[PDB]
Amino acid sequence: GFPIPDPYVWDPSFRTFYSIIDDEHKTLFNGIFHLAIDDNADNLGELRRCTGKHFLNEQVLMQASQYQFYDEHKKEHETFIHALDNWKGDVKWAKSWYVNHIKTIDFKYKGKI
Amino acid sequence: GFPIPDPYVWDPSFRTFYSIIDDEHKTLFNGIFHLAIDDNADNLGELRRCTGKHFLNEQVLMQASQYQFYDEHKKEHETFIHALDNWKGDVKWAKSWYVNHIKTIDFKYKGKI
Amino acid sequence: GFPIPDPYVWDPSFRTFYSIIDDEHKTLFNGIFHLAIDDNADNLGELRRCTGKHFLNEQVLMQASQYQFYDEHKKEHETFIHALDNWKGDVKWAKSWYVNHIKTIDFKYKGKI
Amino acid sequence: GFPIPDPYVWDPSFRTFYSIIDDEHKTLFNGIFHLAIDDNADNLGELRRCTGKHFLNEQVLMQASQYQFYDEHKKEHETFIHALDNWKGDVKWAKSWYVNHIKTIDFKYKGKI
Amino acid sequence: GFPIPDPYVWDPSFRTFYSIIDDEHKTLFNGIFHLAIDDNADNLGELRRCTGKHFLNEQVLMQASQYQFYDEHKKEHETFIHALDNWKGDVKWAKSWYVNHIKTIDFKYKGKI
Amino acid sequence: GFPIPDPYVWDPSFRTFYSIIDDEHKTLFNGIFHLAIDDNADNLGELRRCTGKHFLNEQVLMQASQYQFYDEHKKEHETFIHALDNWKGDVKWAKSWYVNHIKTIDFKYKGKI
Amino acid sequence: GFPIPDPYVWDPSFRTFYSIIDDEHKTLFNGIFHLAIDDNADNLGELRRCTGKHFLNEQVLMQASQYQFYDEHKKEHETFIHALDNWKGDVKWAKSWYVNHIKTIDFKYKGKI
Amino acid sequence: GFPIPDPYVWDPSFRTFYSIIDDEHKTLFNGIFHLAIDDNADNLGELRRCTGKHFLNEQVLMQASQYQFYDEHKKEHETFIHALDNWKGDVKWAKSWYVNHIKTIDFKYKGKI
Repeated sequence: GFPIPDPYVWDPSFRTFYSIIDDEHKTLFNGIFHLAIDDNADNLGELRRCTGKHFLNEQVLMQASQYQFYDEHKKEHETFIHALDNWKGDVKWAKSWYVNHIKTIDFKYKGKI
Repeated sequence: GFPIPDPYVWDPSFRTFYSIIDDEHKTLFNGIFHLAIDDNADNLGELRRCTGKHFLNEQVLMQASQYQFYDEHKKEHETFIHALDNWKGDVKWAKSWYVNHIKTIDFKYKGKI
Repeated sequence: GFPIPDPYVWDPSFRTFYSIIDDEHKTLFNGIFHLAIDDNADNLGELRRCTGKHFLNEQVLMQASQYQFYDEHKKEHETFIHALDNWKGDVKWAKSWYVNHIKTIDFKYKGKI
Repeated sequence: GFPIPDPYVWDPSFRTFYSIIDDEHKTLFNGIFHLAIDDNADNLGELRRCTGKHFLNEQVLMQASQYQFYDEHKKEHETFIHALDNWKGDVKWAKSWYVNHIKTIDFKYKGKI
Repeated sequence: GFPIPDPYVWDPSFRTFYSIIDDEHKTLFNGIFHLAIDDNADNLGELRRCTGKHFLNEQVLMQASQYQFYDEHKKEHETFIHALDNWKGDVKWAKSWYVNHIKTIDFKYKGKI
Repeated sequence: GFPIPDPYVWDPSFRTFYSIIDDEHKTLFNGIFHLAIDDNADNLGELRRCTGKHFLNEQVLMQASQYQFYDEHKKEHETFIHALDNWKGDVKWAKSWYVNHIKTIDFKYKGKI
Repeated sequence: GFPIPDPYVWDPSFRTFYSIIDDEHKTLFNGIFHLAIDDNADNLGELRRCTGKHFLNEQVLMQASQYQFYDEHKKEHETFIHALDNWKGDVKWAKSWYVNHIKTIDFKYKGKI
Repeated sequence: GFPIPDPYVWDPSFRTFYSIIDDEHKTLFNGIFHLAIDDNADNLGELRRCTGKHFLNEQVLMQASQYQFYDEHKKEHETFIHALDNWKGDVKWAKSWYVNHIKTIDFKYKGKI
């Protein structure tokens, strides 16, 4: 499936064409990047802040045009957040979860919010 | 009943006298214009975006002034959005639904928000 | 009791010392003013707009500083709004209630929001 | 050549059809009303704050839609603001100036901002 | 060098892929659409406002990312505003200028703001 | 344990590194500082005000990033508001509570909001 | 001529009755409070940052109502910033200048912004 | 004098301790990272947009607290933007220019904006 970039960086293939959402995704990629390089509390903290913030803003933009698939996308966001709140050290899974998230879940909203 | 403009474009007879609201209505007539020329998913998505944003935006405006008949107006919106989330291709009903909504349901909030 | 200013205009004895709230009280006085001269549907509407609009803005600021007496003040607001939405031309009562509302319920939030 | 209201209160003939502008004009009328009754520095100060505010807000409305006649309108606003800053007590002039400004100068922007 | 739609109405070929900018164009199109049918002062001012408002909104959009060609873009806006301010009644030129502005000048900012 | 500064003035050792949050922390120190010198209604009011504002402002900063320990932090806040709303003149506890709140409860959100 | 607090903390005698502005004044008093204790670079930057933020924030408030004495006030503001930018260690002169700034110059904008 | 990351990614050592600013630096690094790999027109624009946005946001933050060294910092920003407006493909210069820009010029505004 979806190739996990390496180095774990955001590439134009992730584009939603929503400049704001795009730039936040870039910062999130950077978050996990360091996470895999040192699973520590500070990196997790930085990523955890960045994630939840971005996850809320995207839900905000979705709710603003009453996005049809808001709930499923919100359930999704809750999942990765729960994961981050009960970390087991699985960086690979986060890497693949995050990529598959933008490409199959975020992508559903392109042209709709 | 209310005449359906052909071409399905917005005209001054639809004015609510709230500029921002009148402008969003012009864009909404446009979404249904194309949705009748080619019932595709991009045109439905473009309409579903504009509609839902407008519906919410117009509801935010009603709540700012604690609009008295906000509930029936919200019921009106949920139906057309519902229709759009269960689309059958009856662009005629969509065309006549919006015209009446503006002139009968949107018109009520005139001077009241 | 509280003197019902005649003409029914806002005056300095009604200062909450909140400039934006004060400017909105002036506008609302003018609503009751015309409503007393012509009890029609538009005058009632104009008032019902500024009133509901004013009450909300005031509830927002009260909440911003977690105003201790917020519930009581909201039951008040609603009472007037219910009254406006159930008009019976009682302009004198509307004049007095508003006079007492600023002077007793509004004056409580002074220096607290 | 417009009639000076008595009492100097705002009435519907003054509507520009822009609710927030109409609300600001209602307050502005109140400030000259008290200044007329008592020309004190406090009543002036109040009117001056309200006039400096409304003139700016309104000017911002005009610059938003790149109003065609902004400069003439601004020159006007600076004229009353100037009269207020070199107040000579001519409360009769002030009343007709403001009554005319909205009825000739403000009315000109109706449907353009 | 681009074909003038008939009826003069916005279409997806006109996409800049920026939702708000795209929605505003649909409103501006409606504006010239009516100015073509009836060249009166009402229709012209409606167009002028929506034109003045959109050109500014877009210019701020370009300024927020320090667009490289904001200057040449600005001047072009001023050309059509000047035309509107000094209207000779050339509804033909108006229709092509705008269709061509969006596709040759707006398009330049695609992915840059 | 934690040293209650004398005079009760916010010092750099209370830094959360969120400038806006620290400035509000400087003003909350001021309120307590006065309430200590004179337990009166007007000093209590002042404190109750900045306090509730800061508590909400900080809760809105926490919820932005979907903070993990938002609840315990809300409970904490509610406790101190209750104290203020059921004032027993215990200015010592307040001085100790607040110093301890920042350093053990606010300090938790550093890098996380 | 105004009395310099000791400790150099803000007190209700300072209130301009603009809650937001008053709160900023508190933080500002704290900045210079510590500069008096330790003239170090950090204490000066913290202060300097606070003076720049408030001074600009307050000038935005004055411009919002076109304050009559904005130019003079801005010149006062520049005098302090300049002394902070060309610091000679005169912490005594800084304490009076600021107490005297709010008590004589800021106080002039009371009921005017 | 600072080492260039490899891969060219933002790392904790580049912290300004301003979350959003650091969140913006993280994305900028990514913009030049790809441009190094493939110097195409598209990558240049993604970087050029982000560089424009960030530079403005930051200059606005510096303007907010009236940063003493704002002027000097604005010229530095103009250097990179100018270079990006007259791109000759010198990716190595850009890698080091940015790395040094934040570590020496940005770092100067720490605790001052």
